[PDB]
Amino acid sequence: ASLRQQVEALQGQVQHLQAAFSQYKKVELFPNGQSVGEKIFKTAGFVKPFTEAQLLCTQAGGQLASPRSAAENAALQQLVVAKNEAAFLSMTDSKTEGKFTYPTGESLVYSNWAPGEPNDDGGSEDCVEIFTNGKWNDRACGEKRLVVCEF
Amino acid sequence: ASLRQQVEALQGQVQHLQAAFSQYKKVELFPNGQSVGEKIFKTAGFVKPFTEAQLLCTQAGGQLASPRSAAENAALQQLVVAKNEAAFLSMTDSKTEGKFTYPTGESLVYSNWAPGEPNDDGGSEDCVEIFTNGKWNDRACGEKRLVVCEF
Amino acid sequence: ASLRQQVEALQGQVQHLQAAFSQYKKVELFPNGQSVGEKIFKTAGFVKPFTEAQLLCTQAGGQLASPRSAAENAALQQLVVAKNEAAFLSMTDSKTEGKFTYPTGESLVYSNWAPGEPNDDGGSEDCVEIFTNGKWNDRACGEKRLVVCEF
Ligand SMILES: O=[N+]([O-])c1ccc(O[C@H]2O[C@H](CO)[C@@H](O[C@H]3O[C@H](CO)[C@@H](O)[C@H](O)[C@H]3O)[C@H](O)[C@H]2O)cc1
Ligand SMILES: O=[N+]([O-])c1ccc(O[C@H]2O[C@H](CO)[C@@H](O[C@H]3O[C@H](CO)[C@@H](O)[C@H](O)[C@H]3O)[C@H](O)[C@H]2O)cc1
Ligand SMILES: O=[N+]([O-])c1ccc(O[C@H]2O[C@H](CO)[C@@H](O[C@H]3O[C@H](CO)[C@@H](O)[C@H](O)[C@H]3O)[C@H](O)[C@H]2O)cc1
Ligand SMILES: [Ca+2]
Ligand SMILES: [Ca+2]
Ligand SMILES: [Ca+2]
Ligand SMILES: [Ca+2]
Ligand SMILES: [Ca+2]
Ligand SMILES: [Ca+2]
Ligand SMILES: [Ca+2]
Ligand SMILES: [Ca+2]
Ligand SMILES: [Ca+2]
Repeated sequence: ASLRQQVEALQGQVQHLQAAFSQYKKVELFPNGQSVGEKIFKTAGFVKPFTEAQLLCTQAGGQLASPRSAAENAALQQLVVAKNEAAFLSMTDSKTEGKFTYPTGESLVYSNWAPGEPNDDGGSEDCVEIFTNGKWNDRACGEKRLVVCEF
Repeated sequence: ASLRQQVEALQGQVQHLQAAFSQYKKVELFPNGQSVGEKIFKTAGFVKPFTEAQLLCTQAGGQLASPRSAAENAALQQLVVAKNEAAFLSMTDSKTEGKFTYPTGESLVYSNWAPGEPNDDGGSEDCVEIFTNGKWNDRACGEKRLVVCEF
Repeated sequence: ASLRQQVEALQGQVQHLQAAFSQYKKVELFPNGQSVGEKIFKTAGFVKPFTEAQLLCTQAGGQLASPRSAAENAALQQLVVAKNEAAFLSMTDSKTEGKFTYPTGESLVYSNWAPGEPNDDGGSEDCVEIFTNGKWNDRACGEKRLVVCEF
């Protein structure tokens, strides 16, 4: 019978954690995070070249923003808009020009290219930036763009 | 057979979670948050006009700072003093001049107006700012003040 | 008896809570925090004199960064390098010149002094700063350095 009461104790401890944490989730994401589905985008608030931004995300236990649906892209757009700085996405066509892939090598399952993009301008645009309007444009990886990671 | 080996593992998990969560809360509130009662104030660290600041909070699942007691005002004041930037509160008298209300329309249940305030200076101050001294002053909503939301 | 579905139900709750907490924790640390062992470092992103920095950390429920091993020092270094600003540690030799101690009074169990340090330059360097290279240097407590607390 002590076990039933033992379960009764846990239930109360779990309810408290659930309630307290739900409040902190909101506090934490304000103002540099955006939750969408089971994914969370978090911006560093500063700009870095692709290779550097990529390293920051992976070392933090995540990866560069990789919107895989319209919902995710719009969520990401909210941050870019708020910071008013275009950001880098994780995908590139550095291995096979014309073929963009996620850091894993998988082909894109979603894309929101601005009209005429990607266009490998100047013959050297292998990274992707997302504008404040939410559209994508392949851009030189050496450029500095807002760092946004997904977790 | 009444193994209860499950209750054991659960107890350990919850205990660790309580410790980990408590540590996490401290980390989150440092340095832009303040916990008072069941409420949590958090500043974005930058300034914005009222409408913009108000949107940021509501979109984040909260609302602009709304101190309803001396204790809450004191907590909010700590943040304002830290950033050394007056911050917008949620209350306005935009609907009926000379009558300030919370975003819900309710009448103020607490106030800490500086001497002579609110004075609708220039006949156009319908928003409220809290100075570093903790006192309130009605100010033009178009001015840019520290964004502090409550959750 | 039928307590199996309850304890089994809690398993799901606690584990779902553990997964969400795990994700929000990674989000929380990017980009101003670093986890090492059971300790967490988090920078305020700005500089303050020692006394002010120490008060901020204590009032937040923690203390100034106190690397007690090469691993912890390396973790702290990442934050310093990221902000490109030397940070204050919690240790001082205010009590007895030449003898650095943690806030508790305990002698150092680890140190990473740069060559020639600590030298008590000017006859008044009782605080400690960590350079972007990870090496330590005693410096005047009245100087302003990056604020990094540990929790
Ligand atoms: O939403 N926005 O804020 C938003 C802002 C600017 C923008 O676009 C405006 O600037 C971008 C560059 O930044 C121009 O992009 C142009 O140059 C880029 C780099 O040389 C090329 O990668 C791109 O393919 C080409 O169209 C675009 O032709 C122009 O119309 C589109 C959208
Ligand atoms: O605590 N503080 O840090 C703290 C700082 C300044 C302050 O007050 C000082 O500046 C404020 C404006 O910012 C002045 O406020 C003056 O102009 C404002 C519009 O700009 C009016 O809404 C206000 O009613 C009027 O008194 C005040 O007369 C002056 O004495 C009061 C307190
Ligand atoms: O890794 N780093 O980024 C990194 C940056 C600077 C540095 O060192 C350079 O500046 C520091 C001061 O900041 C100098 O430090 C000098 O003045 C300090 C007080 O201002 C004294 O506490 C120190 O004992 C003395 O050597 C050092 O002699 C010089 O070589 C060493 C390392
Ligand atoms: Ca190419
Ligand atoms: Ca290309
Ligand atoms: Ca392009
Ligand atoms: Ca009015
Ligand atoms: Ca008014
Ligand atoms: Ca006024
Ligand atoms: Ca001394
Ligand atoms: Ca000394
Ligand atoms: Ca020195």
